[PDB]
Amino acid sequence: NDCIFEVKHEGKVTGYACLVGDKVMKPAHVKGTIDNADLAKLAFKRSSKYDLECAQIPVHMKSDASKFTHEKPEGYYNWHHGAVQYSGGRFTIPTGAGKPGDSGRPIFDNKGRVVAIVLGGANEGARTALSVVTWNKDIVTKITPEGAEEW
Amino acid sequence: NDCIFEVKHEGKVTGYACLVGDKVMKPAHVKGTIDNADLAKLAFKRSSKYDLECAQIPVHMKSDASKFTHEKPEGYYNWHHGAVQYSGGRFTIPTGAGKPGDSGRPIFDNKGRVVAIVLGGANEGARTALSVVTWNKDIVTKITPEGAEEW
Repeated sequence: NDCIFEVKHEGKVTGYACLVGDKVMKPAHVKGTIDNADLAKLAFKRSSKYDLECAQIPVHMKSDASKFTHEKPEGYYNWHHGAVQYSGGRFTIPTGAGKPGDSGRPIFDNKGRVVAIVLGGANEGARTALSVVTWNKDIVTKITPEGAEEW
Repeated sequence: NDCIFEVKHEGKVTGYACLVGDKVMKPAHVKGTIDNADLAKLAFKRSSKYDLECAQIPVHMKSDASKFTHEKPEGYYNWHHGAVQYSGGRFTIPTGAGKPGDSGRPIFDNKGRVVAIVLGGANEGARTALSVVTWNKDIVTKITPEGAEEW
């Protein structure tokens, strides 16, 4: 299950930066720098519309990069705090299961490949939706419910 | 499944060459010439776009050649050092199976036909990435990751 690699920033619960396929990626809104000197010296690219910051993974360590897919059938997917629901396109936690600091967590399917990265969410109890990024095979896209806040 | 035919260069650990379909194929970066004199006297074409060399198989020995396919689904594959895999659009092995001197080996599918040829790689323990040649529909191509070296 926990067959996973990621790293945090500046010695706080500053969210995570994640090795997906062939590149390191991170929320653009989370502060500081990576708590791994091997990745910290990389030259990151960024977008303030996807809220995404990214760099190529160095050749000597690509075994640590997680599998990825665009494929998102409806059902349930898994992250740091266990299962999360996906139906009507709203990645949803059944009440309160996350809070600020819960940034950058990948969402993995039932075959252990990444579909999305978490950024934040919007409270409506059992209907609590997530702000995320996910790739439509060629291109990254940002999902965001109305009334969200960042994590 | 040992239903394979090959030849080596200058009678030493100098890489390898294959009988595929109706043509010999060989790497361009390997030193010396083919061990078998009935192959070695033939006229060879070459390309630095693919690090590759080729010739027509003599009709008396064409019956000894291996079969091929363009197919590359995700999964596991056969070659002389074992443990070879295709995933994320990449061929891979664990490190111990591949090194300098082992270039020119064919990779076979689960039905015993060649899909690709090993030229070299970029090392890591669990998943070393490979430089290879392979056919797409009915045209040859080269695949090569970041930071690889020929063997």
